[PDB]
Amino acid sequence: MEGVQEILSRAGIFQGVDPTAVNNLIQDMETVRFPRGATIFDEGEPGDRLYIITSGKVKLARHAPDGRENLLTIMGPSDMFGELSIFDPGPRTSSAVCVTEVHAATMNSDMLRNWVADHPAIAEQLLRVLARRLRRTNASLADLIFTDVPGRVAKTLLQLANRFGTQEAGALRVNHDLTQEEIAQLVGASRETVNKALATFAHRGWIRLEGKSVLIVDTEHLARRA
Amino acid sequence: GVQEILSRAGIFQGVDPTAVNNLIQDMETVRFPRGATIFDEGEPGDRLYIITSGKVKLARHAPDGRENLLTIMGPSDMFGELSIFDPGPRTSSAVCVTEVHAATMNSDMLRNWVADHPAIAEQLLRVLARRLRRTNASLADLIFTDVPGRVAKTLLQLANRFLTQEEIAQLVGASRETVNKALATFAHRGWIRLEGKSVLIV
Repeated sequence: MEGVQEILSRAGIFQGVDPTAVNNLIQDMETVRFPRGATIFDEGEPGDRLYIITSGKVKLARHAPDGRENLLTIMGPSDMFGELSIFDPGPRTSSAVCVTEVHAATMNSDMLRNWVADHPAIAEQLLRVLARRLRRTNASLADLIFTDVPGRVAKTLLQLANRFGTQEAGALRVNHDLTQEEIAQLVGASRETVNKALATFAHRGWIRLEGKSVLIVDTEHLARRA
Repeated sequence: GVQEILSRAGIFQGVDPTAVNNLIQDMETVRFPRGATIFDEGEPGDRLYIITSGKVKLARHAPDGRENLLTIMGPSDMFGELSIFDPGPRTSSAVCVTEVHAATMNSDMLRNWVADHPAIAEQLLRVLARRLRRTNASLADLIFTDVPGRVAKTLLQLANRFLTQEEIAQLVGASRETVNKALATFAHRGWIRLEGKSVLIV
């Protein structure tokens, strides 16, 4: 249906790819839905399925023997996950759990081989997608090593707003729905450290802290801090 | 053998060996003096380098203008590799520790290289994924593993072949007040040895 296939076409994997080929793969894709709280996969599990959300929220968490788990990200419409599986079938690098009911469409490595075979020119476009992904994954590594807590709070707030923000009267209302601990986990620091940084941010007039939402009043200043 | 050194490149792991050689013969060789910057953070980038001899440090600009060292690389290492699939501004500086010799290609060569060997396209998507696989593996550990464990990781990774005091602790991620006390404990167990910018591993 138009809107659902509109949502799908927006995914990273299709960004800057041949529009006709994108249409082609979209109609070959299988739909799935999952209920609220459903587990899609567990970290460690073998996989060969890439998911593109068309509706609802999935969280990806990282785990450990000691130092249990850590929210990695939260994802919504047009986002994809599990993409590694279809390029390098192997074990899942995270967990994926449904925060709400979720509707998605999926593919596996075969559908991908067939796809490229049909539209060879897209291999170059998909390498660009795979590299853009890399650019981002190394960045989060660098930030975690070198940026300070306030800085990474600033980053995390901006990243959530890019993905889940509402333009509101010159500001951006971010409706993440996360505990203080989860924000800490995204930032990679302690509930306490992260909460101070937030408070200093409010005190500066850059943000207003309201329930489980953040109103970013001063993007420029907050960004410069990031 | 420059070819062999070049053949040990991550970009080439598990790709058609004839497709690999065809490109090697056709890559440009380049040389830089000691100290020279190859590229600066934020300049338009479009070139992959593979080191054939010498050492290159990669770093990002820090606040207060300070220095943030991301990695040291020697023969067979490649930097700028992402600019070749996804042009645009460089995300680090690459600076020559010694005199440097290296081979290069641009995205313009890479387009022609796939169009000549469509077999590779999939092998190249696998490479990137494997690298992607590796970086998260690094991220998990970083949020989880102890600085000693991460100083042990940096030590083992650089030891492939056998940086100041405030440069190793950048690689590792935490304080030099932590990285050093991690390093001393290792030496007390008799694992490694001081000597200056030099370390001996057992």
